[PDB]
Amino acid sequence: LADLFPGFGSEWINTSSGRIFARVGGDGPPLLLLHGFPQTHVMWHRVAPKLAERFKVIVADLPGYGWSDMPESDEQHTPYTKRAMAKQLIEAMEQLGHVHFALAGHDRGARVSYRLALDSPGRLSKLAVLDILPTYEYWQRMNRAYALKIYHWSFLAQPAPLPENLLGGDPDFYVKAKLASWTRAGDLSAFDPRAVEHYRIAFADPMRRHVMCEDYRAGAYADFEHDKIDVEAGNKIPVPMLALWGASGIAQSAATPLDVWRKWASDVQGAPIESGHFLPEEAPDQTAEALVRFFSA
Amino acid sequence: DLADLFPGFGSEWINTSSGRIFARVGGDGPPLLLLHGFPQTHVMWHRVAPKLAERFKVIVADLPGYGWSDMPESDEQHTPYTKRAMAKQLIEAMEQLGHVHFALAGHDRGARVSYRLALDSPGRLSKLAVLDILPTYEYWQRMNRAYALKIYHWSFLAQPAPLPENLLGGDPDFYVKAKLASWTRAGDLSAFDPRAVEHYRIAFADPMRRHVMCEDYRAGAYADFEHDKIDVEAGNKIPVPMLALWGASGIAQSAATPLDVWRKWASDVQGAPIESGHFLPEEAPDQTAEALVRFFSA
Ligand SMILES: [Ca+2]
Repeated sequence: LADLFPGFGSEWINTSSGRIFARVGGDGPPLLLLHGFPQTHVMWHRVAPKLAERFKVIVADLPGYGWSDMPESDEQHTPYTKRAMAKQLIEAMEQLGHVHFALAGHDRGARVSYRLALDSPGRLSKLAVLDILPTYEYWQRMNRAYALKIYHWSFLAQPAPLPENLLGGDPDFYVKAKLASWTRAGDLSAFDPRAVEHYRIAFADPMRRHVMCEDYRAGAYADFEHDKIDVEAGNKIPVPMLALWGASGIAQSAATPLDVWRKWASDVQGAPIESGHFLPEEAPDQTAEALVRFFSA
Repeated sequence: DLADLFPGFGSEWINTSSGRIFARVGGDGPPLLLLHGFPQTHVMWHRVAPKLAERFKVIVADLPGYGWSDMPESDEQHTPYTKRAMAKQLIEAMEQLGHVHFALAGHDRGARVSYRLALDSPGRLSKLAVLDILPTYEYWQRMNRAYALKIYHWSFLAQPAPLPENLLGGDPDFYVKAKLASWTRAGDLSAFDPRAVEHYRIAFADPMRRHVMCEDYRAGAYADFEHDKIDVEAGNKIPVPMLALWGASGIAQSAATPLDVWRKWASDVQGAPIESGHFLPEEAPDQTAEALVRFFSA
């Protein structure tokens, strides 16, 4: 497995819920980058060096993902709720002395991120979310067209071991299908093959796949419930936030992303990028520049 | 190895322009076509077909592409697995038997064939029974978080090939037993005859059978939806007397009544809950049989 962050350190951050793996590089204000599904921290390998010019970049595997420990889940998928993940990552950042930091998340990590910003906004200077809407919004908009486009939201949320048993027949196919289908090009050409190897190898572990399902089960239940309470109480993210989304990505398919986020965030700017879902690998320069600009403000 | 679950029924291979329909046929009297759904075969009727054969010529057919029926080759629009095309094929199959006016009961996918047949060709039907469904249009219009989770397979199996095919191949035995068990009231396989499960298991073991089922669900997401949509917008209603049976623990039920939904689609519809999960004819064979013979004799 290639090192795609030459010059970055490697940290195993112990937390009460298990170790967080993270590549660490650069200097300046702390910036935490959170990947999503079905990826690992290495998805930032094209934009993290550019950010590392200006920030201490911390590129963490989510709890349960990549090389991070996998907290044992429970009946309510608690450790893989974005609330628990946010808590664990806050803990991890505290081990490094970062009690106030900037945060950019993509996909699942973007969901940890806005949930972190709702639960503990004092921890965040600025927040960027990449190609998501709040979990609540996906579910609330889940009509026929959207059920087809993000079927995996309901499929992977099916009770164990149904998704796990189907994914275990040919894990490589599924991780590759999900990577391909949500690029602008519809293939694996936007990805560095050494990165795909990271994704493929992470997905080959049956425990890692279970965790991903647990994350999706949390996404269907507790994460939705947590979001529901906030949107029905009018709790908005008070942290300055950037919402970046792909013109060909998931977030824009069932809503205008900046309109949705303005319901969720008191101070949100948005920009589309010509890209599928995987902004940091499909459009690395345009993404890194959007992030450098936002976080330098 | 595969039990004969219809003692006294013969076996017909009915030729159509689109391939052979397999059927068990038994009884005498007015013709009654029984249509199974997913992921079963005609043998799902094995507990109620003998009851019905008392008063009817009961034709228990595998849907096109299911069980032992031939699998017409699909196309880009999944046309042979649209309910319209399946209904046309079964209308032709019934014509081969000299049945141009018949009673029809369908469950699950077969119930979708059945109301689409009733919409397209109402003159072919004396009466229609649909077990544990709402029209495809209604499932998709009610698509929300809760329903998306419960009938996830409607969007999963409609994914472009070969995505569901490949995943189904990951553990087909588990998948078919899971689908069977998860939609029963008990939550396990105890309601099913083990010889029936082996039929469903063995049908599900063929990758081409599984592909056809995905084509069926792809049609269910696209063409089938569009065909239903047209009838909704045109105010077309099913004019055949209709019986809607649903499981109290079934898919069709939710918060609003299935019968209230079917009244938007049919002019003359009666409806009963049956203490059952999805698989009324196996979980509740006597109550299902009784409701069907009483409705179909009129
Ligand atoms: Ca297995």
